[PDB]
Amino acid sequence: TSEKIASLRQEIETYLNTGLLPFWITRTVDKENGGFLTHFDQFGNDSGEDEKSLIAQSRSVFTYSSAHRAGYGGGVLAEMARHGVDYLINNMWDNEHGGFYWMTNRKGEVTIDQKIVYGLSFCIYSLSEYTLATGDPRGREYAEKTFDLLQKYAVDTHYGGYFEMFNRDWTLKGPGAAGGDRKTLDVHMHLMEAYTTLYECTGQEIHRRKLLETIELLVNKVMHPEYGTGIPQFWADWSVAPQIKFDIVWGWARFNPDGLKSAAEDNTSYGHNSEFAWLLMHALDILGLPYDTYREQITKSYTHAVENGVDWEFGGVYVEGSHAGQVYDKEKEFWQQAEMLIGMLDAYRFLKDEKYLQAYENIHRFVFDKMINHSLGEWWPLMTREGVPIWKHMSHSWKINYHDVRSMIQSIVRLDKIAKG
Amino acid sequence: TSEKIASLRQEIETYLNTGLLPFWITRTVDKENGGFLTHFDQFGNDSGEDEKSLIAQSRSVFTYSSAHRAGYGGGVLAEMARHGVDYLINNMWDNEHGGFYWMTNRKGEVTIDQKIVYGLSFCIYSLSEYTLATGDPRGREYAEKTFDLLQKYAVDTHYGGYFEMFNRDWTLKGPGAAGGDRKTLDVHMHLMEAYTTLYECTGQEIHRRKLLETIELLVNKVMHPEYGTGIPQFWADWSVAPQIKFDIVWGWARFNPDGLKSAAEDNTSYGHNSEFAWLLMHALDILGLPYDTYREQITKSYTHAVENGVDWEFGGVYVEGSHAGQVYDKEKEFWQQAEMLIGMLDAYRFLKDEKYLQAYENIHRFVFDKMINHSLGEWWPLMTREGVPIWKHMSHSWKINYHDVRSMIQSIVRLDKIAKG
Repeated sequence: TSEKIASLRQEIETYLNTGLLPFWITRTVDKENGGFLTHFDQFGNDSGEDEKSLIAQSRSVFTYSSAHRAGYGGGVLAEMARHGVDYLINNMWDNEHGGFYWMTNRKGEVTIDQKIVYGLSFCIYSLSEYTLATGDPRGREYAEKTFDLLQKYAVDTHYGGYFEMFNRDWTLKGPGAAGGDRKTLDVHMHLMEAYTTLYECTGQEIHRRKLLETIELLVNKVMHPEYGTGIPQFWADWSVAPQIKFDIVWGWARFNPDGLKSAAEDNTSYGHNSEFAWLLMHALDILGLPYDTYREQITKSYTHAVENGVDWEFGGVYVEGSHAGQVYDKEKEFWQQAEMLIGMLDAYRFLKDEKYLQAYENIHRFVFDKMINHSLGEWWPLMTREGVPIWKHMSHSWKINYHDVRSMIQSIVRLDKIAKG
Repeated sequence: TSEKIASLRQEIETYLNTGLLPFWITRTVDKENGGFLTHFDQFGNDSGEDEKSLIAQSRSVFTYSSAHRAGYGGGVLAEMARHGVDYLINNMWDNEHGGFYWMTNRKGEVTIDQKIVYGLSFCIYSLSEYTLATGDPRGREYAEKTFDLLQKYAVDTHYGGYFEMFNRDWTLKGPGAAGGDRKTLDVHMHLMEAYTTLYECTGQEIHRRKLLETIELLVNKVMHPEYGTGIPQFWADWSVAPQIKFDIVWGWARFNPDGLKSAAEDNTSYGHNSEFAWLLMHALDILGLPYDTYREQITKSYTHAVENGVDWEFGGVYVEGSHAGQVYDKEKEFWQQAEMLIGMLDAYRFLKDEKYLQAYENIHRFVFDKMINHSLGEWWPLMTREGVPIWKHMSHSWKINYHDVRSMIQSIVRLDKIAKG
């Protein structure tokens, strides 16, 4: 109903303005050292890590630029984004070999100087969003320099797609855990995300062309050829690879001891698949193309997520399960909820099945009633199936506010579209 | 016999020193306008075209650099190459969008400003050879800038390989004759050639890696999957395309009315296949890899050329025939003779079958006894099967001295290797 949509939008709007963005505005700007502080424990206090990761600094720039463009943050988020871009360029850009370094410490010195394409994707995404939001040409300038370096050093001109981890001087890292011989869903999906906003910023043919090529790589090489669900790791020739941990990480490794089939490799992420589908619909909007350009793929992603991933009884989306439809891990992790909020709305917009609005409300109620720590405003990172926190730090080097602010803004927008349709 | 090899080498050496290089040294340097004059009729006189093509200027730089490095030209060819590089940079480089323009007129003004990857390959090849021969860092500087632009604008990150023709501002040209929707043997084989010498010059990992990727594209996508012989044109997805003429040309179009099966599209070039195989062996030498890294491919290329392409009765190599082994066109064109001289020697070195030395001597006798215009020192461009000139201009915008000087130098070297083995 229109009354229900209005209640849902108001719930998001009040929370975003009074809870989520103030958590960050009051804590994150480091005026002494530059850049952003993002290590906050279950009480919102500094947990002390001596880290300013490329991921945390670029995701922060993305959040503050995008929220400013959308009219949130009381006008102050543009200058917060500019503070972040100053840190990226002055502390994290390699003035000899080009590209952004993986890690600095809190004082701004480089501590991991490798060139990691997952981080460089977020640099392209955040810096393009930053120029779109502020008009400062530095964002586009360094996003384009980073794009150009990926084409030079990372694109595989034989098999297509990207190699993903390099030493500082752009030589390819070693095999296996060193990261130089796999191609992954994590990198290729986020390059589609980044290239969409790069093309939105520049309007240049090359960015349109290579955004479309990245979409084709995902659809034709990364998604399961029968089920359409994301497969995580490939060898260079796009045969499926055994899943491994890399030396370079950007998340905490969780093992759920009660998860099923822990040695199976047919596992796929409902959250990642929803994220891919709604980001693909956003790319198609930016490209001026209809969603049914990729009807079969979008339908497979969303159908699989709603049929298997949604916990109708307790609320929220499970972590992972098989391509063929068995759930493996029913813990409740934060970013997958965020990406299913946006994805279930876009599934309803395109596919028009009421199950997607039922799924949206299920996930929305889980997020507001269980996952948000309303005392502080941030989201618990990991919970039991029934919604009891397992891990309680509010944020760290890899959990900032990229998924949650974007899901609040993009959900309130899509709910408005649905009400108006 | 050793006596025979010594006679063959002496014949080449005397001709190269006293006939071929003086033809060019006495005619080509344009001191008034810069760059090189290359339009000479059947009497060695200026035929008047108001053209300085990227192909003619870069191939000239390659010839004079490579011949100087080999100890030919009486010391004067390094400065001739430098004169050419001055013209390439000062008249043919696009200081706004980057890359070298396709065509200038004789006064040095740009008349076709498109960015054509076939020409840009010869820029990478010639400029890398120029730094190797002279130590002037400008060659490597602009070869690397051109490499970097090809990766940014031309590489297809989905299907692999390169799109091949662009407007001045690097937007992709239109479909069909405009050149923006085919991938070709001509471009991809010459990129392997150029990247070999780029990697010889720089020693950088990225150039090694992408040279190897280009070799793999050729072997896995461009050569016939059964016969190993080059297929000329593909769509972007590497399905075979109907052969078409492009608006942008770099040769004169010849029709042999007595050629067989003129509408067949299973035609392949013995000269191109020999050129590919010996350039691949040269790449493997530069890479420090054994020839049997690609034994099957090299054997198919050379076996097909000697079994079908060599005119045992009259001498020389035919123009083209089918992958499966029927000869279509028995005219005698100049560059295929040059590339079979080098290729038949390397076929003997690797495969050790005496038929390849018999083929070498057949082609060598044809070149010296029929094709060289000894009055002037250059090669007739096109002859009847029996060795009577059909076209008699000595040189033009597309026929300079790239194939013939290289075949003389590289043949006298390989004959020495064979004698010493």
